[PDB]
Amino acid sequence: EEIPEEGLSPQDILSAFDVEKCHFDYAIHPKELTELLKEVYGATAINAMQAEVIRWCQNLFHGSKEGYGLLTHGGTTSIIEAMAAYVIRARAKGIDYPEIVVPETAHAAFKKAAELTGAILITVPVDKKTGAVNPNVMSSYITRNTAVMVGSAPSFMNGIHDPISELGQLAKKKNVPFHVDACLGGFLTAFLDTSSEPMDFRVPGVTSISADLHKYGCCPKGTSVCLFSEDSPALSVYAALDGSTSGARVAEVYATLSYYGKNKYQEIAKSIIRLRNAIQKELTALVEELTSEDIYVYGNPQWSILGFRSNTCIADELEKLQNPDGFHLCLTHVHTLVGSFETQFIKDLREAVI
Amino acid sequence: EIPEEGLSPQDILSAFDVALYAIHPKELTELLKEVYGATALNAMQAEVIRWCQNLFHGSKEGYGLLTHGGTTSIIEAMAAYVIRARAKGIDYPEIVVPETAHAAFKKAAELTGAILITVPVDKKTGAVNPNVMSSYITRNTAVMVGSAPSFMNGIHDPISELGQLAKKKNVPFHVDACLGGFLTAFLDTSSEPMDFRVPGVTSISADLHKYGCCPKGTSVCLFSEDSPALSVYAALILDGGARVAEVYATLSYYGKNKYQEIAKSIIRLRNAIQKELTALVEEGNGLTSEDIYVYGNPQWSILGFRSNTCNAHFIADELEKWKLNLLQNPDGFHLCLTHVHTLVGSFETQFIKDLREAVIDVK
Repeated sequence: EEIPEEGLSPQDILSAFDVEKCHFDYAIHPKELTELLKEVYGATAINAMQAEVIRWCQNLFHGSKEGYGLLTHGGTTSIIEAMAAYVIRARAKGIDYPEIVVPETAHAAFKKAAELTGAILITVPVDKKTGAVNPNVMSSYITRNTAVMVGSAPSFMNGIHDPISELGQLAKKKNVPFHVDACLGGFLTAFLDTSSEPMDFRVPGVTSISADLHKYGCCPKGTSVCLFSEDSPALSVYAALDGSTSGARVAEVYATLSYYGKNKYQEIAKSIIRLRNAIQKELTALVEELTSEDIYVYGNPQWSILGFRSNTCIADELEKLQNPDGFHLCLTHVHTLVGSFETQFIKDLREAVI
Repeated sequence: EIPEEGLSPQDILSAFDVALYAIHPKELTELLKEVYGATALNAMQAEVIRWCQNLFHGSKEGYGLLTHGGTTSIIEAMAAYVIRARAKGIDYPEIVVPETAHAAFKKAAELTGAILITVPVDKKTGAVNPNVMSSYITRNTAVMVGSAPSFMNGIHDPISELGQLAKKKNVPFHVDACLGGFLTAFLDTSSEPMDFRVPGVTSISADLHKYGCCPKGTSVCLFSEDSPALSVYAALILDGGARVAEVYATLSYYGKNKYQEIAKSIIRLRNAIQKELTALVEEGNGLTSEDIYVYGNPQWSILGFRSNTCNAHFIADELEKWKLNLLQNPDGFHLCLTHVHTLVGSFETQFIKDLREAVIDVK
């Protein structure tokens, strides 16, 4: 209830949380990584590695090194960075009350940046059949005030991405910035074959991309990256933010991306998807017997997330989501390591509806 | 450009190769090392907050934040106050600060869409006059701030009286203590309190690196129960385990006794420097306080230097023979005392004979 008036011994301290050499007398990472991180940490509590880490990420999303990116405090923050800088230009452009144009399915970290930046959040409905925003419907929402439009790739709350390449078409035609939020799916897609439908800088007029390192980059929770194009009208503002620095947190990421390697990130991604298909087949299985209507997966997801909904009545009863009530399962490396994930949770997902 | 397949640790570490400063006891660097690997990949946080609240004399029912070092903690509260300002109907919210405040505030208002209102500060006291700042408060005022102290000079603002100026005009009052926060927390300030004891104070912000001695980049932002800012958090953190851990472990390892001991030693050292410097403009032939003086009556860990015959900058540059902090606008530099300046033997006798050599050349 108070700070120890007198220091506590190291044994009694880490006893709150020894298997250790020095004598003070969810998936868990390979001990030789858990500790590789330990000794990089002890040596940072450097300029080269941040600039390198970003330029890795700028290649992960097929960007060019005339753009600009930086690290932030993880998730919402890479979204404040972009949103902030975008309404800074909008104002410096001359716009008094700029808007943020997003789909309802967008991350809750947009109302906040709007309210933070003193901006207007314009929320555009998505196709209620596919869960993806209709670019034509979004067109009915862009005026001069628009500082930036947003596409989720995918969207946190259903695992359904917007069509980035079509939204990118509408972008230039209305000549506004087009932030792609990929905080969730960024580091799962950037190791998958998105090519017939890219969601990065391979889409013309996708000035900005936000991505979170932690979940699929497998870095500790507390870092992210926000990348800007060179046509990104936001450089205007930086050329004149949020975010504070800490050298170790670069190091923990530089050491982590390197230790995993590139096609280690790939095999987790492909395994998360195989599992996603897997869960779905064991689900529509039951409907070879419970019915479509009792429970279902919303839409045709492509990645790590499976949103579940139900028109009859399941989630915090499932101990074994936003306004359309539901719950999504966010699949992850650990879900791939648990033997037979699909035919447990689904035959304990029925054990929830009953 | 990301390694095509995993590197060996041996050649990740190889890339890592693995002015004054202190070193933690090996026992502690090695403690944090172990604590890291256990938490990198709980309600200690509530504990840290609860502790920090008590270090600044607040109820457990105020609301506190662990943030990312200084400006992040400052803009966090600034945003919240400006947001409720708009939530009320002030399209143009005002942030009232003394001009000695941090440029963090200038970011914050230039980010939140607020107007920064710089209040003049007393010219050779360094502290704001409450009577002056008083007509600097309108309806459109989102929040006012008092620094404790201001980083530039080591001079703090009359928080207890700024508090009176807050209770009557009914406007949120933020105490910026990102610097002196975890030095004053361990000193006897009951005479001139600069925290939640002062009625009217709605938020304090403080950093943990420089006197809390935590690793680089954690911070506390504390709101009281009477803080209007809570309602913002009630509707919606506005900016966003291991970081919880390195703070929890560091604060625990030290404890008050070590923190208070260091704190007062830093203060005696500040007096030491001042009075060894006053005792050199001593007698003839000669040097004086026109050529270099310490500005105002600093109380804490910072000493701002000036000169009215030479140039304070060619003075600070030419004692290559110290980590000093050259200061813009009124021309000068300050020394910020930390625990490490207390470990060396009689810091003040040798810094000053370096400081005389520094002025002899410059004159």
